[PDB]
Amino acid sequence: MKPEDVIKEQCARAKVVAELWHGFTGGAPKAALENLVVEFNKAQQGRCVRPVPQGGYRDLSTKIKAAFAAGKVPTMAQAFENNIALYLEAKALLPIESLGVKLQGVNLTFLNAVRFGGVVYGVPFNKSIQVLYYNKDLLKKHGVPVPATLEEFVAAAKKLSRAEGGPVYWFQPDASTFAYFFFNLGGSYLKDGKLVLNSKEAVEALTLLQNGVKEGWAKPITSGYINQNLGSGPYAFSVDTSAGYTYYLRAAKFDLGVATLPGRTKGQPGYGLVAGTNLVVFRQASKEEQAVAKDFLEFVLSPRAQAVFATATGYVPVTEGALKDPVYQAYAAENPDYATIVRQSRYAKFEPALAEWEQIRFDILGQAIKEAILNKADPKAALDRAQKLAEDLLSS
Ligand SMILES: Nc1nc2c(ncn2[C@@H]2O[C@H](COP(=O)(O)O[C@H]3[C@@H](O)[C@H](n4ccc(=O)[nH]c4=O)O[C@@H]3CO)[C@H]3CC(O)(O)C[C@H]32)c(=O)[nH]1
Repeated sequence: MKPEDVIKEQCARAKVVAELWHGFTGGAPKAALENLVVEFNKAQQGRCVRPVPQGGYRDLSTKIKAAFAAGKVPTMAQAFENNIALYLEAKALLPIESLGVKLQGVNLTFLNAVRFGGVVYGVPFNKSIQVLYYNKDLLKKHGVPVPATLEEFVAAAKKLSRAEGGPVYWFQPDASTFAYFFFNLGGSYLKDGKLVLNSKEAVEALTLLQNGVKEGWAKPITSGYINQNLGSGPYAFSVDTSAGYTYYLRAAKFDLGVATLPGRTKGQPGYGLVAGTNLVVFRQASKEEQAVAKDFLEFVLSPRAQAVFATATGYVPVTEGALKDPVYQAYAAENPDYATIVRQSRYAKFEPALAEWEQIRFDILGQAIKEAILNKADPKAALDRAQKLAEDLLSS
């Protein structure tokens, strides 16, 4: 018997049911959200949340878009800062504090990202940071220290690739990976409020990956997640969401390591991209459903839910109080990778929160990167196209 079966029974016996639409397809992410919900529904009396999966995050935003045209929205859903911008244009979201959820203790990084015109419209739930995943066995084999700087990372990738007869830095040719190299070469997406995809730090960032592929140290992964490709040739490293931690752990036939990101200098770990989502509450929800929502968002923000959620998944705890929880502390004492993910969460950067950003990162920026990496398009001309499409989409 599965936790979504318990939930189906729990809700059928309930006077009020709050739907939560999500983008967890399977794995520990889906199981930790379901378990959370089971625990919550137990302490209720004919109150409940029903998690409704919708596919991936892009399937979710599309089905929420349609949910609006159709007249029927859930109580709650997962949303990136930029999906929040979109829903705010149609006035669809309740301010979280008017519900009376106490947000003191919530990481200010996470809280600032969900705050529009001084007003919070999301609760940070499943917040991820990019880490350096690596092959402990392979680095030990060649007396290669864990790279601390961009410089050391390129030199180490070249040294292990040469030794093993194939490219050891594995990456997806996507906006998220490009974000790592863009940010840690001084790059920023807004210039005096104008979204810029073709700045010289963009060109340098795409060039680096393209030169990496050409020189035989970087491996573009074109089918599935990196952790779904492990075991086909030598793997030394990947820059990837802390939310992949259980999938890497399940897949790796080598000793898995997690480290902070290489940065420009040893003075600081490089910035990681923040991903995963915030929970929003829809205005269309009834008073009753909104009360379940408030109660559920306080449970989710409770140190124990946050400790269990984050240790079951590798997502970053969103509250100071999660780190003082004994369950957190017990997992951290037997597993240093948790403190490494938290340490990396301090050097965090965000993508723009423009309504059009979901579309831009996938269909325009993502495609420019794929042109460059897979079809050997000039980085500058690839991104210059992107800049033009982005501008056309926005003008619209
Ligand atoms: N819709 C929409 N999506 C966005 C936006 N900005 C970024 N992203 C996506 O967020 C993923 C990161 O969010 P995160 O919670 O850190 O990680 C995800 C999964 O990545 C990860 N996972 C799942 C299965 C697996 O085998 N391995 C694994 O690592 O587990 C989590 C739950 O699915 C990127 C990756 C992507 O899925 O290709 C698309 C990217 C946006 O604005 N909108």
